[PDB]
Amino acid sequence: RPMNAFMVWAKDERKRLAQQNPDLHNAELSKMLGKSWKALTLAEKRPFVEEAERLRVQHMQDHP
Amino acid sequence: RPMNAFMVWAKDERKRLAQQNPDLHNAELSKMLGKSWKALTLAEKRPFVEEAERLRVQHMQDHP
Ligand SMILES: [Zn+2]
Ligand SMILES: [Zn+2]
Ligand SMILES: [Zn+2]
Ligand SMILES: [Zn+2]
Ligand SMILES: [Zn+2]
Ligand SMILES: [Zn+2]
Repeated sequence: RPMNAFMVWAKDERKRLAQQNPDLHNAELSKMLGKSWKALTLAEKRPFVEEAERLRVQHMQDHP
Repeated sequence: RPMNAFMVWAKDERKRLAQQNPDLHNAELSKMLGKSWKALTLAEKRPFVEEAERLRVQHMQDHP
């Protein structure tokens, strides 16, 4: 049940937005994140994509 | 074309939210405002309601 590329990338983007806008609702936070991720190119998402692949390998190996 | 009670009340509530959350989109800003206003009771909206009535009078008198 590891995080996918988006979750991996969002984890940091979320804190930066939430630890700055106490009034910014979570639902909207998720919506902004959803769209910013979409606007990104593969070249910009690549590292988050590789990290999700790394995490998936460890899970499938049962976390040695 | 004077502001109604909501606009009158929002004018201040908007600046306080926008001059604090550069990342908070306008569409969402309007949505939050729309709902907070709704949650308010007449007793809390009264002064903004009176101001809108004052403004309407001046307009109907053609702004003397
Ligand atoms: Zn909201
Ligand atoms: Zn790869
Ligand atoms: Zn696992
Ligand atoms: Zn938005
Ligand atoms: Zn009155
Ligand atoms: Zn007028």
